[PDB]
Amino acid sequence: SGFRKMAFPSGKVEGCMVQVTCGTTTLNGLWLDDVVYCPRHVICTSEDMLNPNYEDLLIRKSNHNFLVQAGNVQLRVIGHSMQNCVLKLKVDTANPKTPKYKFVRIQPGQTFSVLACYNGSPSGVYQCAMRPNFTIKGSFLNGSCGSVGFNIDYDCVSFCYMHHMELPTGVHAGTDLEGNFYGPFVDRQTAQAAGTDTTITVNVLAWLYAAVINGDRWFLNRFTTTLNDFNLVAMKYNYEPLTQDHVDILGPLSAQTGIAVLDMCASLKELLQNGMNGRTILGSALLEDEFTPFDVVRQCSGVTF
Amino acid sequence: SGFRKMAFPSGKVEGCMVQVTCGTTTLNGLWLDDVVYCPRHVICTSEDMLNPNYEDLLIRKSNHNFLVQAGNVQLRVIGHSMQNCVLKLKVDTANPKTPKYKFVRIQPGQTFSVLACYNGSPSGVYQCAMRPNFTIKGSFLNGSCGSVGFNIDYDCVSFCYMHHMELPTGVHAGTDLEGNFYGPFVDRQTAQAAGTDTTITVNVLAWLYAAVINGDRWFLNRFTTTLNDFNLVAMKYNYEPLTQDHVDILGPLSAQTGIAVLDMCASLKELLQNGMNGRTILGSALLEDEFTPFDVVRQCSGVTF
Ligand SMILES: *C(=O)[C@H](C[C@@H]1CCNC1=O)NC(=O)[C@H](CC(C)C)NC(=O)[C@@H](NC(=O)C(F)(F)F)C(C)(C)C
Ligand SMILES: *C(=O)[C@H](C[C@@H]1CCNC1=O)NC(=O)[C@H](CC(C)C)NC(=O)[C@@H](NC(=O)C(F)(F)F)C(C)(C)C
Repeated sequence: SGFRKMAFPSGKVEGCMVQVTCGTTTLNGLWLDDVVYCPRHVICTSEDMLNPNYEDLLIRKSNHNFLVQAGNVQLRVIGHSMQNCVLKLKVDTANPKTPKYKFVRIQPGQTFSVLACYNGSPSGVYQCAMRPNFTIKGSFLNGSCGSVGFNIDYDCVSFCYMHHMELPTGVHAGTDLEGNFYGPFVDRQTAQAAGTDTTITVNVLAWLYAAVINGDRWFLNRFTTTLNDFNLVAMKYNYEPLTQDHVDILGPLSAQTGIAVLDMCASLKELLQNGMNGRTILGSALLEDEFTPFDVVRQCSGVTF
Repeated sequence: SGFRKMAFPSGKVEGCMVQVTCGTTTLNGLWLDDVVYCPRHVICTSEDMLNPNYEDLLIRKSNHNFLVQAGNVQLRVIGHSMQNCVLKLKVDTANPKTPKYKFVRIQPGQTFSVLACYNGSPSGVYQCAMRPNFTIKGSFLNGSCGSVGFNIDYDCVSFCYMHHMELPTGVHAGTDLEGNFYGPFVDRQTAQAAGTDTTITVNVLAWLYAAVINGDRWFLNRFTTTLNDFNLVAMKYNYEPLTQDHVDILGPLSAQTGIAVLDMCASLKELLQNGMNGRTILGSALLEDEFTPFDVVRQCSGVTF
């Protein structure tokens, strides 16, 4: 037992991280087969970054201007193209460590692990959620761009995020591996703000189920509620509406514990209306919304990769 | 910016995990050079585990009774011995993925990453602290034993923990890689309790420094205090005493922010006496003590491996 914020093992992703330098700017790249993927602002100088015209900047660069290194070894670039906000650097060597992989665009509320890297080398791994406002609450410094977020299923790495920037409240924004941003954000240094966030209701419920599995049961009351009535209260506290789809996804946890989803909703409704009166749930004094229902099942059933 | 609970990249440790089966019991092993390290209770049946005599149980086993698998590949065992609470299985093949490594016994208050595995395969990675009562707050299920905790320095993996058991409050206990338990615990299934824990004061202070680096500054007051006076208040709230050694270790963070350690202690003293009045620090409603001063510097300065 016990319940922790767990990241995926990072080994399969570690074997794909490279360093990309163009002129004076250096960031991380993702090396899969014979293509290196990296953020397109590697071709900017500091002054370019206020309002860059990337198509123009890139037309002035050739293959040899891109210095790609895997550890010590330099990889020779033999082609390049721009896909939305990412660079695709074709190299003369296929990465022998390339895992079975896919590129996915995740949905708000879904979690992934970030492998934070600098100069092509990994610094740490941590679990993140795509927030409803299309940011993530990460930990990123200068040079971290090109770091990627991922999920693993069996042997397959689903890449879903590549890091590009940091927004005014210390939140972070990026793209899928096709270079399309999550959210209304653009890769230029002008004033940009995240929209107001909301709490991921389905994930809070999953986490309450995780607490019951671990024997933290004080918050369960004797009531039930309708889906419509619960959502009326969730609205007032800045929680996303709960859908039948969400209810269906909580099915396995509900069946395992014998607590109907709407009974759990009744208990959550009380927590929202009454607070926690100084108590904790799974060690936390606030309700946690960065565990999906799958995350809870993976961790409480020991799914391996 | 941003501050997250960060684990070390797990790739170097992933390459060493194997599955060890003896009779009907299966758990994880650590394969370094031509030796597999695993918990000694792999040789017990369920009934043995109430009060096992391991020296007796092991005298009745030979090399071939140990089935060691690295992925699909079975490794042939050519020797075996018991060192305290661990088994040392000599195999006829040296692990080609063996990283540069050391075996360390960490101190209470120090952090490490756990790579949780089942059947020799990794399930997740998370950061842990050795508590003052010599437990860790982990997430472990049946079959997780043999999972290891580690730190990385440059290229060197310092292994410091191997998992053995779970104590009544959902806390976990284990050994160093020499088979010696952290704490007064024994690997047998009889009633055992952790002693009362305490809060790691030096780590809370490090985390408050991390908050200032990230611009969360509301809790800084205008006061200072003596080391003796602070520790008088820490005692009453179940915090470890702060030593000059701890003060010296907070030096880099103090110098970086320009806040003397004893000024920080004054602010911590107020938090303890007054609470947080509904506010959060770095997103947390409770004070966090599982970040060492090094952890804060690594993450805020982007140390890579
Ligand atoms: C790439 O390594 C960095 C990662 C940043 C640095 C601080 N923490 C991070 O997550 N990305 C940038 O420096 C990025 C380059 C642009 C060309 C996209 N710029 C920013 O993140 C800036 N943000 C903005 O201007 C804002 F988000 F629009 F507000 C700052 C001001 C440098 C953070
Ligand atoms: C090895 O895979 C497991 C890991 C356990 C299982 C539940 N979560 C874990 O961390 N270790 C054991 O099953 C262990 C075997 C003994 C021979 C050491 N036994 C225990 O952890 C038991 N604990 C105790 O009897 C106690 F800690 F002394 F109280 C339980 C009751 C199975 C947890």
